[PDB]
Amino acid sequence: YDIQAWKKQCEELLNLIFQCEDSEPFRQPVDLLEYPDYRDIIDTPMDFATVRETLEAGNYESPMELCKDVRLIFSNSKAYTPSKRSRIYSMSLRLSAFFEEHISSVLSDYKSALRFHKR
Ligand SMILES: COCCNC(=O)N1CCN(C(=O)c2ccco2)CC1
Repeated sequence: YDIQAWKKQCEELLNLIFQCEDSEPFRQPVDLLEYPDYRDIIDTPMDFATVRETLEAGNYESPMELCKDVRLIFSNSKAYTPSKRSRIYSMSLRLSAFFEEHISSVLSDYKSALRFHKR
């Protein structure tokens, strides 16, 4: 029933993601000097440092909003990859499974707590 607990839970999950080698490609913005066409394909860049800064700034209201931005990291990788067997895309899929496994209880607890609050 703690409707604020999602924020520390998301901080801790981001800490786990940053320790994970599969987050290597996703920790900071794509450099257009390395990938000159990146913004020709990707409309809305996202990375985990941006997600963490948004959280720490107090600019997420709910864990659903954070989840939308994290999912955008993964959909950007799927859109940019020239192969479904690329190194970086393959890393994105494992990291996505990890994130979804861990965010499930954060979303459930928040939605439960908020329903209780509004009862
Ligand atoms: C060390 O990380 C530097 C920042 N990241 C980065 O440059 N990226 C990450 C996003 N990305 C892809 O998802 C992708 C799919 C297939 C090839 O790349 C493009 C490359």
